[PDB]
Amino acid sequence: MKKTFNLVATAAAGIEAVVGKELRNLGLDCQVENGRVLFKGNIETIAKSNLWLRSADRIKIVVGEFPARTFEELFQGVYALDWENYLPLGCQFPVAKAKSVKSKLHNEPSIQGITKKAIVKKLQHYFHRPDSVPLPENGPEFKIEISLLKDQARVMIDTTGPSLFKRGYRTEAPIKENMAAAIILLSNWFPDKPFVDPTCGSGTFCIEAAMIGMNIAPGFNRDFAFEEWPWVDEALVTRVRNEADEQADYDIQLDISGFDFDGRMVEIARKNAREVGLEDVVKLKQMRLQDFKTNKINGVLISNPPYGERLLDDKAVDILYNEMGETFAPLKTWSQFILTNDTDFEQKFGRKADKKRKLYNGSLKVDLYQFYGQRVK
Ligand SMILES: Nc1ncnc2c1ncn2[C@@H]1O[C@H](CSCC[C@H](N)C(=O)O)[C@@H](O)[C@H]1O
Repeated sequence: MKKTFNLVATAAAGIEAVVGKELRNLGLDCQVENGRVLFKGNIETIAKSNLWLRSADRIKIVVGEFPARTFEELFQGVYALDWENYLPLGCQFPVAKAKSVKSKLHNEPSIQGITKKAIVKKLQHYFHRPDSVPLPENGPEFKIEISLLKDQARVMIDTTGPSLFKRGYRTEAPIKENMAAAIILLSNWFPDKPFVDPTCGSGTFCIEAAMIGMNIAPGFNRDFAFEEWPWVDEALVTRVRNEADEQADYDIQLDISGFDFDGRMVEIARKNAREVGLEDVVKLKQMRLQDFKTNKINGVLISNPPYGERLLDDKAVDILYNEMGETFAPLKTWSQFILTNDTDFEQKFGRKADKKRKLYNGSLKVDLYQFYGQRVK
């Protein structure tokens, strides 16, 4: 079976670089592209990368790439790949759904069906079985994906399963977990600094900051597809999980608070915090952000406030942003990080940003406004 893998971590536009940095911290060279970061590794790499990456979406094996303008070229291309190095006899290997962009092969159901038929044939042939009798599929799942871009096909295996943002703590339009993590990793927060989310919604920022502060692995309370693969060493998975549990630091004292003026959200956030066992670590309450005051210095504030041109009328959004500036103005020593689609945020907030980074929250373009705190001399 396959020992060296070509791998991709998929990531939302604007945070590929955060995924790159995370991979480098795991000891991995990588190539950052649009929506994806390429790397290589062994099976232990697959485990560690699923377990540890806070900002990526999925980890996938690239089985192979080839040109395909006709369905016969597609069939032969897929047939030619070394499925025998990945798929044991009797395993399930569903394909897809498929994707095609700017390609003569445009019918996604047909791409999906042809791909499945070619793999079946390759395995029937490799396992010396008659090619006219269906293979048994009682085994573990290997999820197959195929994608066509300008008549170039790419065939992958999903090692992850449910997307990585599903850490397992979400009980209830939350920002995605891996995105909130990416924004924390782009911030200048460190465990010894107070952290506040003044528009906390379902508690995502607070919870991701806690896990980072205690060095709890993103995937600590969840499973991954590759773990069910028969040829993956039980002893390896156990060792990788053990090392991770050991690297955690449940002792660190953190100061993490979040609040929201909607009681329904606070109720959701408390349940979510409790789901990861952080109920005594994250401080959550119902409060208007306009009432926030602190005498603590050198904190980090991170907020994903109501966006403009959506649920809230312009006049109210502008007032909200005006009041945020008024409220946060006295936090001279704190860094502040604000995510919104409002390109006039700065004027409304009343302060010019020290840095801006363009991100995507789903399909929606949003900018991260970064305001750095200053120590008083
Ligand atoms: N004046 C105010 N004070 C505190 N929170 C407010 C507020 N006005 C709106 N909010 C809250 O700001 C949030 C913006 S949506 C943020 C959702 C969050 N990032 C998540 O992942 O769950 C909403 O939950 C809304 O109730």
